[PDB]
Amino acid sequence: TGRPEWIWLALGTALMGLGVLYFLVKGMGVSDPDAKKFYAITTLVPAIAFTMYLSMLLGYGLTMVPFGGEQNPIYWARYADWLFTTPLLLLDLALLVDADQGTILALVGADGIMIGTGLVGALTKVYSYRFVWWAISTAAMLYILYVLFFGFTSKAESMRPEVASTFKVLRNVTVVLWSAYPVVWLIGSEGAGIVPLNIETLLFMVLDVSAKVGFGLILLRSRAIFG
Ligand SMILES: *C/C=C(C)/C=C/C=C(C)/C=C/C1=C(C)CCCC1(C)C
Repeated sequence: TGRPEWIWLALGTALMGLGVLYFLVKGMGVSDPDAKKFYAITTLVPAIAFTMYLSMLLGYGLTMVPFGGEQNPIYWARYADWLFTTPLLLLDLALLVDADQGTILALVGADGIMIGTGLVGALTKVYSYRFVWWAISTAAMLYILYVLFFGFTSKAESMRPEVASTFKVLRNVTVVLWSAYPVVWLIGSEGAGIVPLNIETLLFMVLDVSAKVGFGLILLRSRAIFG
């Protein structure tokens, strides 16, 4: 079949793969419980991305959706990855700053909406309605970034500077990477079809790997994960 984007699915599989192992090993050597908590979460994130990147490399998670007069290539496995990976990341951020149960619930729920409306949008046949769904998903994302920026940051000020520091970095990395997803989606295959599938896959692996292995590297080398 050899699709053009495959080289990127292969690089993503590999990066996600190397990251899950390194974290796994690091985490089972650690004895501190809290740190163990953070390790178990952060290692799972790329582990899942790894399976999905593998599937897509092997020909799964792809479907052709009709809209705009075309049979467009829609990688739906991505939402199968992000449905569980994005909330887990919010959780790491939530545990880092002592977020309350209610804040976490609303965050994940928001996240659930964002990924669901996003997939629904990527599956929609009427071109215009694709952007309606995309719109809701993005609005849901903004709520999440808001809580993380205004909420969390504020509560991270009750922690040690080392903890608030690790968090700001993590929060900052998240805000920049997440912000880029709706835009890639809008000018890509699910959207205006301006950017070709291959460049889009590369944009997505870069963000994905940056947001999971990048985020993890920073979180796990920090002494903030300890109780
Ligand atoms: C490891 C993957 C991560 C951290 C993925 C984050 C993904 C997003 C913030 C995705 C957002 C989307 C929208 C705001 C609307 C359109 C569809 C999505 C799912 C691409």
